[PDB]
Amino acid sequence: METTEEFGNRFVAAIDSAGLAILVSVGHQTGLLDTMAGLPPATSMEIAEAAGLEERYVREWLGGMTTGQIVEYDAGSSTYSLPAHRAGMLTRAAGPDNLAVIAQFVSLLGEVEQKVIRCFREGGGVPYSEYPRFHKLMAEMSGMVFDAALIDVVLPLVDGLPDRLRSGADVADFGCGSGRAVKLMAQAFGASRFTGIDFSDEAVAAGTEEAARLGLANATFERHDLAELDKVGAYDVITVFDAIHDQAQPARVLQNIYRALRPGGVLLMVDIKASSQLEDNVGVPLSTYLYTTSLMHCMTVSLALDGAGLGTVWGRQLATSMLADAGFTDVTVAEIESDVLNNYYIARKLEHH
Amino acid sequence: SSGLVPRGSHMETTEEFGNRFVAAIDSAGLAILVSVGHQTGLLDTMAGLPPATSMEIAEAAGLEERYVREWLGGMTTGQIVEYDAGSSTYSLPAHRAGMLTRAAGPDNLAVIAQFVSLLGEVEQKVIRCFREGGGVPYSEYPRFHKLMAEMSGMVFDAALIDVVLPLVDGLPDRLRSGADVADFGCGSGRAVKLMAQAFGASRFTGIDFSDEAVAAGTEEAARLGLANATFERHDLAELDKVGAYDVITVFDAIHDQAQPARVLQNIYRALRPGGVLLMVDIKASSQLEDNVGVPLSTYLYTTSLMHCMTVSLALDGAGLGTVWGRQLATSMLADAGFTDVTVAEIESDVLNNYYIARKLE
Ligand SMILES: Nc1ncnc2c1ncn2[C@@H]1O[C@H](C[C@@H](N)CC[C@H](N)C(=O)O)[C@@H](O)[C@H]1O
Ligand SMILES: Nc1ncnc2c1ncn2[C@@H]1O[C@H](C[C@@H](N)CC[C@H](N)C(=O)O)[C@@H](O)[C@H]1O
Repeated sequence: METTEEFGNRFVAAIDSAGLAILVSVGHQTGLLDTMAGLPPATSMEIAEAAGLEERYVREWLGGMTTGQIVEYDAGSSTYSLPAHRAGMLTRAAGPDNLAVIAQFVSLLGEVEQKVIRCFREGGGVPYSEYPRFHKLMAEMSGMVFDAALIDVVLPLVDGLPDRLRSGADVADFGCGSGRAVKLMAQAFGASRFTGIDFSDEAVAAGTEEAARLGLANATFERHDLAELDKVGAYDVITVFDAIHDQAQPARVLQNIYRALRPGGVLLMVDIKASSQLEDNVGVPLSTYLYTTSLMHCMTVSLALDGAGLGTVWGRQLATSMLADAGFTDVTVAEIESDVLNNYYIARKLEHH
Repeated sequence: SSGLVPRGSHMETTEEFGNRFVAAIDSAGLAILVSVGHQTGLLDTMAGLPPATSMEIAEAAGLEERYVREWLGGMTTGQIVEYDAGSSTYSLPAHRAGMLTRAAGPDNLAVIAQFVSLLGEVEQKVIRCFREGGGVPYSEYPRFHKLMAEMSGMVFDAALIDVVLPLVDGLPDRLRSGADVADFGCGSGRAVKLMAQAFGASRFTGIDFSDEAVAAGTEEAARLGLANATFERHDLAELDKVGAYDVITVFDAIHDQAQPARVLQNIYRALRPGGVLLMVDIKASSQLEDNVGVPLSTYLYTTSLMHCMTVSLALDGAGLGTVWGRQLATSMLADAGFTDVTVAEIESDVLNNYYIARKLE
């Protein structure tokens, strides 16, 4: 059993780690981690000169980074270094493997703590519009992942899908945001016809503009509320990348996806890998982060519209049964070894007319 | 590490760092959940319940069940709350409730957990200062200052009268007989209230640069009938006090001054010959290498960067920061004219050194 002293030490260490996460976030947004990755052991003043930043701020940052045992400090020379084995997963050189990106979510969630606490008392939720910086960062992260992996890694999970897209299909991306997924697919698959759907006017406008700029005649964008969608047998392929669990009306959205698919069509839904049973998530890395992100964003945004409030950790078992309730009788869950965060749900609609 | 060379310590691998950093992200989330549990009274509620459902916990706390459920999820994966899948019941083990609830007094670690969101709220402002210099003004931190008073208040209620004041040989006797006492950088006036209640024969003045702290203290005095407690608004860097006080106390105010050396000079001047300064400030070394590995060090450098240092730099100040340290504190006491200085420590407050500085008679 854990003692009072052991727990006290463990929680104090958690306090220090929360602080360290904020320092890493600052080091990412300032460019200090990138700067340090390109330098030999250097003084605070040297690092600040190289970074283009105020030395007094750099100095205090380095101090916490050193007590956190990320940055290494030699008292003899007053020099600091970022060892290469840490630098690799904390810098922009790593693209979407840059773990420092995730650290930014600590402040983003902290910014809404007081609003979220109020909802414990008064109900409702914090509206979607309160989180613009959070949404911008999420779109940037998904963008980088799509650039790295959508065409060559993700779509080939679905047996026969690349050939289907090469031959030419009608494809829709539901909750398309920026339109990065639509743009990449429209470039890779000239014979296919792609529609991004989103309820954000700004998203739709942006996608349309980006298509026009690239001369992508096969990429179009439409504003719809996915819960009110009207489309019957329009698409061979529907993709949904993290756009179900935040929904006000997830069951209706899923039913509308089923209805929008042609007989013989396929849904690729990408969403968060977790169990619907709490006990299974204990001890899995990032579980606490996922429940916290849920409480403070994904769940509360849905509850702000009197929605379902399924949350980020809605989990595989519930996702699978909700796909069944939507009409899908053929559902497979794929995983990629290097992706611990997402499940890839492949739901096929029967060919019967 | 090839396996071919003896090394003084474990060389951490890319993988192992990955796992450590991910666990830090989880720990940050857990801190936020504990902060939320403190502010909602959920930790307190659970501490006087047997194992219970999400619905039962919500009912007992008077809160929305859907929020409590998601909270309980994260508290369980963070291994604070325990979940029994057989009965769908949650419980807060007593050994943990003993340091996460108001009833634990000065051992309630849920209080410091509130810092994460508070520093999170200013992160973007602080990042701007890395590029543009200056700092984030003190007025950007209204809630963070309530945290500060909650934290200091735990130590004051537990230790001020019976442990702290007795650290100065003969001070309690002097106070019982009657002395003139000032608390510089007083805040809400918790310490002044406790002293004036304990020592009816002594006169106590709280001084702070906030008019509503001053009027808070002043109201609370008339409301409690403490005629021997008063409060005055001044900036500590510009005072006309000369031989006004037998005793001056300063609790965690020196290191965030714009002009700390000037403030210490003013304290020296304000003391009568043979008087005493009790300066309580953060326990740490002025040498970075000494702080590596000490619990709460990263927390201290982080709060410094994002509050204590930046508020001083906002005023074109010294920016000594939270971790200014024992060596610099002692030399700055020397510079200000204090030739007799001892550093004490107490069990009820791991975060602070108690500097006792005497002015020659
Ligand atoms: N009810 C809705 N109807 C249409 N779009 C919605 C609805 N609810 C949320 N959204 C959009 O769904 C997207 C949710 C995003 N998290 C997914 C964005 C995108 N697929 C990505 O991977 O970056 C946002 O662009 C929202 O504007
Ligand atoms: N230059 C100044 N003049 C007057 N007060 C100041 C000055 N600089 C900082 N402060 C005050 O210093 C106090 C610093 C607090 N950390 C301590 C409050 C209180 N002594 C406590 O232990 O809770 C705040 O109440 C500020 O209002």
